[PDB]
Amino acid sequence: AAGESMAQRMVWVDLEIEMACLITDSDLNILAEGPNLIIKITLQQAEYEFLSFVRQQTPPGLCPLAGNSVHEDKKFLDKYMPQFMKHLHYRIIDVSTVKELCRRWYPEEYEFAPKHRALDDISESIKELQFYRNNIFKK
Amino acid sequence: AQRMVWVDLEMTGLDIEKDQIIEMACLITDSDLNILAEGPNLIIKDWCKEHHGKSGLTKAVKESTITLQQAEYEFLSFVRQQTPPGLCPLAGNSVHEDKKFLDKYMPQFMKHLHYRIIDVSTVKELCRRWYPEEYEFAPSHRALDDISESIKELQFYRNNIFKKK
Ligand SMILES: [Mg+2]
Ligand SMILES: [Mg+2]
Repeated sequence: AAGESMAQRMVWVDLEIEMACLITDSDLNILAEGPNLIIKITLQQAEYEFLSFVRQQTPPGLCPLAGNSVHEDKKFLDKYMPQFMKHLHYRIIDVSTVKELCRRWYPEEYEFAPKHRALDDISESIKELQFYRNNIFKK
Repeated sequence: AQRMVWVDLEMTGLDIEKDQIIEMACLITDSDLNILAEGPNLIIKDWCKEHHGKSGLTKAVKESTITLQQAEYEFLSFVRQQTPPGLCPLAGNSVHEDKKFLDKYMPQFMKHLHYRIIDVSTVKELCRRWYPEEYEFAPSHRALDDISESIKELQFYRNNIFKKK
């Protein structure tokens, strides 16, 4: 159905302050790169740039934050970039959850799984979730 | 030491600055999601008003005799008998929100737990995207009933969308 594919996009973010953001479709293909910024430009200007980017890329309130350190980053952004987070769903896609499931239920596969800039961390998180999909999810 | 600490919360709202915890339940599973021990299940002294009037929880919250300190004592005692310090994750459906409220209001309890979470809703979002057929067949706003459903939902995902050995 029209629009469903867009409603299933993911907003990958990482914070290290250095912040980056990418968009993927539901199959983890990167569709667009967003701002890659250093923050004390001001917090407000940065938020505006990320918010405009996600407004071009995901419909209001429908897409989740994604990454490895994602509930912690969401804790940060809920407070310092609330208008940005308002554009997103409240659920998250926590790759670390899948990592913990892999460790427990697929130890053999976990040994082969992938393990300092924010953009690089996003790249690794996507490759990690992809590894999980390829190797511990039903074919 | 690979056990999971399942927790579900009911609160007066999602505002971390003003709202409080009014119900809380905890279950201990092994890493294959078998329930090993049932922990305390406690009620602590416009959407929320309706949905908590229904289910009788705001009634029970007016009748309760359990303070936040007493609740945290009982939960901390339980997890100290059931899990080794620092090693096990919080698990549940709304677990990052619940962890937000527990970090603020039950800090010793959280300090007994690992920092990693097992978020069933992440798996739900993934199943929705990658296994929509199975997602359609997948699994009372009260803590104990919801955490029990959450375990059953993770189990359904494991049985139906994770690869078979
Ligand atoms: Mg829940
Ligand atoms: Mg609930």
